[PDB]
Amino acid sequence: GSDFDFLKNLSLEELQMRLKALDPMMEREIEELRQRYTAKRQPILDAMDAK
Amino acid sequence: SDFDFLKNLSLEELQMRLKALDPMMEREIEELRQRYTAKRQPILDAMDAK
Repeated sequence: GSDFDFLKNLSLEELQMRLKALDPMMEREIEELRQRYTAKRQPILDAMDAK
Repeated sequence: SDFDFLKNLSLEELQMRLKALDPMMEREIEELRQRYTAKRQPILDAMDAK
């Protein structure tokens, strides 16, 4: 990403492209985070069921 | 840690370990969302300045 000072000099169509790209990037990041925690929970969950 | 360690702990200890992950996850998700909202603003402002 860039700062406002650089962004303001981009075309409106380039800006809309940049704005739109944030959404799947964000969705990818949160998905990875959720999977990261699922993976953390799994061995604890199994350990509880193994008793 | 690994299942081979966790399997030897009490049910109460394991439940505590599960519950401990919750606010950590909550925090990191909120940080992720704030970072997205942040990234949007200078682009939105750049659009409105033109």
